[PDB]
Amino acid sequence: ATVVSGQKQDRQGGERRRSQLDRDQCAYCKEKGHWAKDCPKKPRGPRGPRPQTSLL
RNA sequence: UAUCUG
Ligand SMILES: [Zn+2]
Repeated sequence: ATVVSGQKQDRQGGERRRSQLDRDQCAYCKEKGHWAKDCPKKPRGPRGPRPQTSLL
């Protein structure tokens, strides 16, 4: 078998403004001062283990 | 009630 806990959802997403994403803001928490790559909320990356080498 | 799109 294979399951973690029910759940049965999935979505990519489209239309979605990038707010006032400042050149010195965070595109993760939405903070200002640190970058997403420097987001203090980021535990460890990369995130999303998807072995799909077909897109380029 | 699962945020790196810059
Ligand atoms: Zn952040």
